Amino acid sequence: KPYNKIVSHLLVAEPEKIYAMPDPTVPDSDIKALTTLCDLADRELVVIIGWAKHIPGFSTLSLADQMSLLQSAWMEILILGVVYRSLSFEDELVYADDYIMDEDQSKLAGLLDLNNAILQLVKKYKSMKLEKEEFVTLKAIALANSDSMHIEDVEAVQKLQDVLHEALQDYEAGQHMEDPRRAGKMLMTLPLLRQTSTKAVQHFYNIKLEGKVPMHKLFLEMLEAKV
Amino acid sequence: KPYNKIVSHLLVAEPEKIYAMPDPTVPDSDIKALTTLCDLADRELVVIIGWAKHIPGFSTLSLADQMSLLQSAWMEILILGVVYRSLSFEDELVYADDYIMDEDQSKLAGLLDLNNAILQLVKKYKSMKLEKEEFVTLKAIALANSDSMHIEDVEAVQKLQDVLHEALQDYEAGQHMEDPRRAGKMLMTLPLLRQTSTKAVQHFYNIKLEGKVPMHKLFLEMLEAKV
Ligand SMILES: CC(C)(c1ccc(O)cc1)c1ccc(O)cc1
Ligand SMILES: CC(C)(c1ccc(O)cc1)c1ccc(O)cc1
Repeated sequence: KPYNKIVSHLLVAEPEKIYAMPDPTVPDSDIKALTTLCDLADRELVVIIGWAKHIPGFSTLSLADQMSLLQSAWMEILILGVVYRSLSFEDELVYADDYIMDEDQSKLAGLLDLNNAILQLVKKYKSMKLEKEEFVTLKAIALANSDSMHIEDVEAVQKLQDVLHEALQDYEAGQHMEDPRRAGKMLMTLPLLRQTSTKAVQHFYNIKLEGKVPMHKLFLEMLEAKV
Repeated sequence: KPYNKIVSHLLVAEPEKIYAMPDPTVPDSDIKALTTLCDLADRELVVIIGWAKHIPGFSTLSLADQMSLLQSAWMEILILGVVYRSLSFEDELVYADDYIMDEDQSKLAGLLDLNNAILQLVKKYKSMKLEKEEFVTLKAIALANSDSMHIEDVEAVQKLQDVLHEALQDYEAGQHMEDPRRAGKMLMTLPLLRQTSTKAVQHFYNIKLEGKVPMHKLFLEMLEAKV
């Protein structure tokens, strides 16, 4: 009852912080903000792919299934990260230590409604006192449970889901005896994450079509996935 | 260990079957199909409002909170119903006993992608052997967990969520000892339901804007909710 090994493992597999590095020579605009954010996402996607390899059983899936899970889950993983980084803040989203968006900035970027939904995720997790252990486990569950239409080995993916769910259940049983239903409460946060991700993918797909915001190869690869 | 009372109660509160009654004098078209479906939804929404009153604690919320939960959850409740009605069928959606859509009909109605996602929900629940007891409990959880941005009494809504989650957990502990993680598996089906609902609301909102498909008052009320 030092806690669950999978949880411990995900904690040490957690990537280091990444800076956004908005270009200080460029005038502030919606284009600058969206460019900065998509550039940051592209770099994060590299680290997310590397991170996934540490999840027990993930690297044993076919390359096609690994890619399918990542192409369905990437936005949820990105959003859960900004959510977690923002828990100790008030009405602000910490995309990076050097890129914190308040309401005015979100409006300027055309992201008021989307960032408000992300702040809704933040609000609920603040009330629940979301722990880092729970965050990393939920990121892994979101990956495994992402509902790609293209899975080859359905049973192996369900097995991965079960392994990660078990880890969450075991963690909560040991760490949160005061609330025997806390694991389920955690799982019940996933629908809002999925809802927000679905809308964010459509939003940025539309930005891609408009062609005014430069996007890098990996971000585009994820955005152009069939979902 | 005759099972959970809330589950038993939801089972007897289950509304009776409703027929679609497509107009046999009208030529088949996309407009006919969509008209028929939205008409059916309108009638179902009446029965769903009545049904919600049977859920322990729901009628004790403010009228505003009851409406907020229903306006966020209605599409999920409707979709979970067609999903459940379709479990014993193959690649067909049983909107009603007299309205069963196959792939060609979905294409004709402009609903291929949406109905395919609903069939994805069906596929997963068939594999899990979803029971009526679990269906009705999930409908109630979807209502309570619908993530409206407009809730007045956040704590009372979280209490309702907990009561219903407890019922699911208790049901599974008694009925499914072979799988100590089945309740969580059930909760993990909710993200796809939310994803599909989010897309369906947008789809039918766009049909509303186009103005070619007649819609009744209650369906419109739900569709025009701020979400
Ligand atoms: C994908 C997006 C550019 C992003 C970038 C980086 C990040 O850490 C999280 C999310 C994003 C999505 C939704 C949103 O409202 C703002 C930004
Ligand atoms: C809301 C909709 C008209 C409906 C009507 C009735 C129903 O039982 C379930 C869903 C609907 C949603 C999504 C969809 O693909 C088809 C029909």
